Amino acid sequence: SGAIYVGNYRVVNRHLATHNDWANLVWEDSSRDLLVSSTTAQGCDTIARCDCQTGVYYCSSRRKHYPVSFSKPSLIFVEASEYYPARYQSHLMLAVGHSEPGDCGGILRCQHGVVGIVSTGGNGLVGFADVRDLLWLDE
Ligand SMILES: CSc1ccc(Br)cc1CC(=O)N1CC[C@H](C(N)=O)C1
Ligand SMILES: [Zn+2]
Repeated sequence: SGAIYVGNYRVVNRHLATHNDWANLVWEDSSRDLLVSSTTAQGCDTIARCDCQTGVYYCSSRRKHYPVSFSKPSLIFVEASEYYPARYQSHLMLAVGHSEPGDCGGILRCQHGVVGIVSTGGNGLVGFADVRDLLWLDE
């Protein structure tokens, strides 16, 4: 689990959104596994606006933050799970690292701020849903 809190927005994995996030929906995209809902309180996360390919992510299944190299956002085939059938997920970045289903939501950060959140994984890989292209999160 986990979320990004920027301005009056809450960014979570779409598959983990609560009935309350859907009522306060701003934007969602099943193909990106992202949902953004409105908040009453102002958030303090800064979103990165960069092309960094190295960063640090939080892995809740290890209670550890790991430095990683990750690929640029791309369209990647993602195996079936209890939340989606087998499909291509867009704006996804992969890294070699540990992840379990409940790690989704953990933040990936570079020197510029938040890059994205854990969204996919398994077999020694971890995938992150990029948020750096969502320029509107800043206004
Ligand atoms: C970090 S996700 C993960 C990790 C290890 C294993 Br094995 C399997 C997973 C995959 C997983 O459960 N999902 C849920 C939905 C998500 C998606 N974005 O399609 C992928
Ligand atoms: Zn950066």
